Amino acid sequence: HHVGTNTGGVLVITDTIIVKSGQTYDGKGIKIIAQGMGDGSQSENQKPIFKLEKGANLKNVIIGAPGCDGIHCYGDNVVENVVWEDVGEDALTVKSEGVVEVIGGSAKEAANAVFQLNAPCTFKVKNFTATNIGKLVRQNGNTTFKVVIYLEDVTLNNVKSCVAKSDSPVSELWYHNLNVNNCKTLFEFPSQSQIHQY
Ligand SMILES: O=C(O)[C@H]1O[C@H](O[C@@H]2[C@H](O)[C@@H](O)[C@@H](O[C@@H]3[C@H](O)[C@@H](O)[C@@H](O)O[C@@H]3C(=O)O)O[C@@H]2C(=O)O)[C@H](O)[C@@H](O)[C@H]1O
Ligand SMILES: [Ca+2]
Ligand SMILES: [Ca+2]
Ligand SMILES: [Ca+2]
Ligand SMILES: [Ca+2]
Ligand SMILES: [Cl-]
Repeated sequence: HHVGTNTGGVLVITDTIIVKSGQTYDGKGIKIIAQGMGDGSQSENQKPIFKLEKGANLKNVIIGAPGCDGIHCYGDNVVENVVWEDVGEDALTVKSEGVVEVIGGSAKEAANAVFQLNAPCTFKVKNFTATNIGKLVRQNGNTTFKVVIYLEDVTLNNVKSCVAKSDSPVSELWYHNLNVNNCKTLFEFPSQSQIHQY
């Protein structure tokens, strides 16, 4: 394990970091603390720590409290080795269509959702651990567009509500090596047949 060269530094930001199409923000292990951008509560008016334009990537950051509105993904994004020490309103939101992959990293202390899917997308969570969360994934309530969610090598502990929840009959969730401890219910979808193993 080559810990990153920014390990032990703390970057204090006062505005959202915008990552551009085709760019990769590599924190090299930096911890980020956002100020004036939200308190990490459930209020819906906080700023994202990062905005990933379509085709932007992010890797190797620690997001400290306050988690604000987390990471906003506009599609075709890879988010690797991101650690949310204390999820804010939500950890990451898919805002526009495309494939979004969360690979590695972890999240803790999500009062409500970790991942919030507000546009049709393919959403994959791989090699990920989350602890003390309300939900891992929420498709925006009362929407009926299609998401396809993959949970692969995912370990969850203390899930207050459910692993994932969608109000869309056409959405699907697929899982493979999913470990869940202390969870109220696994899936809240219109029908359980929308959930598959692979
Ligand atoms: O992108 C966002 O942050 C998103 O947040 C709100 O919606 C989510 C969710 O999509 C809604 O279904 C709703 O969730 C329900 C409750 O209001 C919530 O407190 C918790 O109990 O879960 C419920 C559920 O899953 O059905 O509200 C969510 C939230 O409060 O984060 C916005 O309504 C939405 O417009 C958007 O900003
Ligand atoms: Ca919420
Ligand atoms: Ca919300
Ligand atoms: Ca949010
Ligand atoms: Ca929190
Ligand atoms: Cl919840």
